[PDB]
Amino acid sequence: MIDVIIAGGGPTGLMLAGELRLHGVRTVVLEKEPTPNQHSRSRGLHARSIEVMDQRGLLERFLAHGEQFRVGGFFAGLAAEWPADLDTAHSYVLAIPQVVTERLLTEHATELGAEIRRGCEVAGLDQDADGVTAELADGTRLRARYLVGCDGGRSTVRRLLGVDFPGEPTRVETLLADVRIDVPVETLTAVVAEVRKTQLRFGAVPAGDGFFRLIVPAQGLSADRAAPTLDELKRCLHATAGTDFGVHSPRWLSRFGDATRLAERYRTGRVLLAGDAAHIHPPTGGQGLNLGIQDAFNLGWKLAAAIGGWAPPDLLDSYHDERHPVAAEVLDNTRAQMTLLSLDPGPRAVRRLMAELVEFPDVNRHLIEKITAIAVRYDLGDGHDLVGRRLRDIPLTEGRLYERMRGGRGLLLDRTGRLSVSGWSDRVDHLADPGAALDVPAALLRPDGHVAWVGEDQDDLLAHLPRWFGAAT
Amino acid sequence: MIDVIIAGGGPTGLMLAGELRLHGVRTVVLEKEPTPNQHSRSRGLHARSIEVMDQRGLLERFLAHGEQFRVGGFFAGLAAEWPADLDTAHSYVLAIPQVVTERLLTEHATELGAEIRRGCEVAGLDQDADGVTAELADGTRLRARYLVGCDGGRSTVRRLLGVDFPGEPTRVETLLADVRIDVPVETLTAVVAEVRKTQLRFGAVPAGDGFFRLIVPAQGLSADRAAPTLDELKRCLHATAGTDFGVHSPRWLSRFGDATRLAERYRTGRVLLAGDAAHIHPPTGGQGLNLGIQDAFNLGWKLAAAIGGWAPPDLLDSYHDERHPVAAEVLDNTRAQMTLLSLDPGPRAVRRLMAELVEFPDVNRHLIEKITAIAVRYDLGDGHDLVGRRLRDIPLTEGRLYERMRGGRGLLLDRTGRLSVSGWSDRVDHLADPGAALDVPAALLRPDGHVAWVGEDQDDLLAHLPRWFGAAT
Ligand SMILES: Cc1cc2nc3c(=O)[nH]c(=O)nc-3n(C[C@H](O)[C@H](O)[C@H](O)COP(=O)(O)OP(=O)(O)OC[C@H]3O[C@@H](n4cnc5c(N)ncnc54)[C@H](O)[C@@H]3O)c2cc1C
Ligand SMILES: Cc1cc2nc3c(=O)[nH]c(=O)nc-3n(C[C@H](O)[C@H](O)[C@H](O)COP(=O)(O)OP(=O)(O)OC[C@H]3O[C@@H](n4cnc5c(N)ncnc54)[C@H](O)[C@@H]3O)c2cc1C
Repeated sequence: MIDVIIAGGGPTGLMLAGELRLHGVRTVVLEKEPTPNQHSRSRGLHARSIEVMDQRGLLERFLAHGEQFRVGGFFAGLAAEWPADLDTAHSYVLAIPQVVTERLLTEHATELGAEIRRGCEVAGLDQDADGVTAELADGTRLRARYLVGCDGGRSTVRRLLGVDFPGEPTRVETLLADVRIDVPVETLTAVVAEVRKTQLRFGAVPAGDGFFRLIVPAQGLSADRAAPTLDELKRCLHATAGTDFGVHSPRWLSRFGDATRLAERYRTGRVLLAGDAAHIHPPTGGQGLNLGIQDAFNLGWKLAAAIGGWAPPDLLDSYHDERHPVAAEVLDNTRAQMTLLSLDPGPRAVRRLMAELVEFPDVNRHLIEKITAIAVRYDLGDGHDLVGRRLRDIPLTEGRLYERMRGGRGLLLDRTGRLSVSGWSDRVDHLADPGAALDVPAALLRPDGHVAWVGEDQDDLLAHLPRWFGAAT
Repeated sequence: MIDVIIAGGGPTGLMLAGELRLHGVRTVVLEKEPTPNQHSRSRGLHARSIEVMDQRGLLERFLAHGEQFRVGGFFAGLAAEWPADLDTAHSYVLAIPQVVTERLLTEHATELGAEIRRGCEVAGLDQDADGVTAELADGTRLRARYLVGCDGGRSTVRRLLGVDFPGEPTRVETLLADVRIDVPVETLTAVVAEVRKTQLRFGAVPAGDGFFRLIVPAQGLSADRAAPTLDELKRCLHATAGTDFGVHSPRWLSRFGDATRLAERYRTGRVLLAGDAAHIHPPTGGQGLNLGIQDAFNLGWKLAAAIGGWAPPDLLDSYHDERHPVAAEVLDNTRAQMTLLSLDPGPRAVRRLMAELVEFPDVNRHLIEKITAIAVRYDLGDGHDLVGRRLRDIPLTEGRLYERMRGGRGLLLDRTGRLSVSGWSDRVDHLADPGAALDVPAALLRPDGHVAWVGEDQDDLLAHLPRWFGAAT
């Protein structure tokens, strides 16, 4: 029997499949497209996603297919330096195309035994007290204990669940185009720099093969929401840059809005939502793909705990309680960024003020920590500021903390030489290392790296173990 | 013969008259209203204006008619603490009604020998190579060497000069009302706090005599721009608070827009502009009256230098070069503040972000230093960061720096015990005090307190003296 069906083989579903396969969960990914999408939206990973890959041993292969960058401008394009005091051991951006990211995640989920089934489109679902049935577009049916809708921003699973998707509608539309041009690159760059003095939703990135990635504001809103024709691209280029640069031969044309919507419930019985299926927003700051990977990273071990039969009764609901607010804040900061990109005189004045403010180090650090998600703090109810946050990588006596996390289990980092997780040993590893560069006596880490407890008393630790690791065995 | 005619007896003109009378300038103020306006717009003075009064010995009488406050919320109503590290010796707000401020400034200009003429409205002007003629509404004429339009935001002088007044038109209108209500004050306060959770352009301040100062957003824009009727006040109260509180018996009704305009030239021959005559903007931050007082403080000694015949040929034009950019930045930060008061979802998201940012001390200090004008730096062409800024009050061996400035002349603060201003002694005082709490060897201060030179070489000081104090005598 299949334990979990994943609808959608994007980065969220692929990352989710990897996290489930770490614990033996029989996992089938139903991906509707017959062949992988060759068009990249995302252009890299932010610090928290980079850490997550390192916690799972995948950073080396990601670094081998990407380039590290330490540049500014990630909050509404506000030029700045990279914050020199970012509280991460992975303080950089990893430039890597989403097609490459999906490739690496596909290969890792496969080698762990996840079953990827392409050309399989979920069309219906029927759940009861024991499992979920997925109905494919060809009439075939698949049965599992749980189904997770990782099927993108226009999620079939979300619609079939009737989950409300409230937020702000699209009011600003932008065009996307991979095209060839009739001007030299230096001519394109000169015009772009002139337009970007006021209109920052205009840009051009070469693809290296003679094609150019163009971003250009749309004119009004479209009724069809369909892909723009080449003619529409030329009209918007003329309106924004005064010329269409002789664009021709598009190999990709697209239109995206700035709508911000959030699923009201991440869980409906035995069906859950993750990634763009649970939340949509503009790509300001490059947060969507990171937000989806970290949804799967939060959900994986919890869902595996359910399949394993040791999950506490509130564990699975903690996926919603923790990730729904994180997405709500992402949506809010993209609405703020979009306003800072507005041409209206009011927002322009606020933008100039933000330019003054980001010159202060604690502002620049605060904005980047927001964009890169390294400052996310779940409300776990404890007074300690570290509890609820992810623990950064730290040097041990030999090696580093993240090298001990590749199994996806719990981890008690103990410097007292006195604590014990006896009774939860199959679920929580005991890292007794007084030489660990951490200024707490001990820290209990969930399998997602988030701190669940800090202290030095054994009896205090024993009372905090059952919430995230169930009953002692 | 009259040296200077001042059109308008508001705080700008009254402050200007005081600065001119310090140097014997025969000064006539032509104020159109027969009796002083008893309605206050401003509710106090910010730090730079407070310092300016202390430099002229007027702070004691201002403090005796006002109350000192150290509270937050001066930038777009963003709640915060008063910055604990504000770089002023006068780190507070002086709560004092504008009617009281105008009263104190009227009495001080009079006791210095300025001639205030009420019921005198400037209707025309005619200038030539030798002077200016003011034509009053009753056909009488007055002749002087210079005329300064300090006649408010709808300046007659500005219009007659044909000076362009570019900027942003009014797009947001707000109502003002001194009225009585039919509800207890605690009922008014409860409703106000509920509305101010989203609409921050709504407020109520008691007047102490049973009347209440109401601020309420208007509905759209008015064609007449005339004063709102009581009916219009009730409609806007219902729309914004759901009730009109039983408002009745208005003793003041007003409407103001958010237009931001700036005179293209502060000087036209022998006619200059100052205060609201040179710039209009919303009252966000309470900056207008301070901006006007500091216009007069910049212009006074320069205009007196012209009348005295020792002004360098570029001195009078430096009034525009220094004050026009200062006003432009005030206008810009009020457009930013208005956006932060917008109800639209975009600006609301940016406001929440600003609320996060102002918790950082250097942000809170930066915004308040902007509002209170203590960080204004004129571009005097020198590399030293202090040059162009006003020097804060500092302790001397005995007393403080500002006590030596009441004559409105130049001041060389010398700690080397070696420098000399011989040749400019009638215009620049020599404060030789090695015990002065200032970490420069010496600083040359203009009569407005702004630093013109810093160093220790006598020959370097002699080359900088003529620019602001003319030829040696
Ligand atoms: C222009 C642009 C630029 C962006 N730039 C960045 C960036 O720089 N950084 C960043 O982090 N993010 C960025 N994003 C966002 C990022 O691309 C998305 O958030 C990311 O793809 C989300 O992954 P996902 O797996 O949730 O969903 P998706 O990638 O949408 O994939 C879901 C999968 O479900 C499949 N599917 C759909 N329906 C069904 C069905 N019924 N049955 C089975 N399978 C189905 C789809 O074929 C697809 O493969 C950008 C987005 C855009 C539009
Ligand atoms: C609601 C509101 C709240 C405000 N709150 C604050 C605040 O908290 N802090 C702050 O600093 N500022 C505030 N301001 C702004 C401040 O009130 C003005 O900037 C200030 O009055 C400017 O002074 P002024 O002397 O230039 O001009 P004004 O005060 O306008 O006075 C000019 C004078 O010229 C006279 N006059 C006009 N035409 C003629 C003519 N033809 N001949 C002769 N005389 C003439 C007028 O009668 C008047 O007395 C506020 C403004 C408003 C509307």
